[PDB]
Amino acid sequence: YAGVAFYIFTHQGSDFGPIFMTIPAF
Repeated sequence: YAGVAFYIFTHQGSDFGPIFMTIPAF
């Protein structure tokens, strides 16, 4: 949330979009 909010995740389910499931954790 906050910084790690809607902007990231490539706006999808926090996995398959933001390259891979590391970036969406940040």
